[PDB]
Amino acid sequence: QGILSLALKDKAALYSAYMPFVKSGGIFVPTPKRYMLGDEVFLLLTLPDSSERLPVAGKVVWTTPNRAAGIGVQFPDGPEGEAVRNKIETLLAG
Repeated sequence: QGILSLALKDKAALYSAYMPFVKSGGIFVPTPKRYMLGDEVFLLLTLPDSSERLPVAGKVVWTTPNRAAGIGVQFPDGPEGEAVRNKIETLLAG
């Protein structure tokens, strides 16, 4: 249930969150909620320095019972997933 929010203040935050090694792209999301592997998560994602919030229809791929409690969210395959992927990558390009 519910929206899971992620707002990333800067490129360092992005860089640490981003899980490039995930097929389709993925992201680490802090949360103390309790999720199970293969759940569907609705992610609203804010990118450093954007004025837009990016809805992501993600899947739980990893749980983490510094470094905070949360979840590894895999990007959906397809256009919508690629779009996200590309905005990140483009931000981190360099």
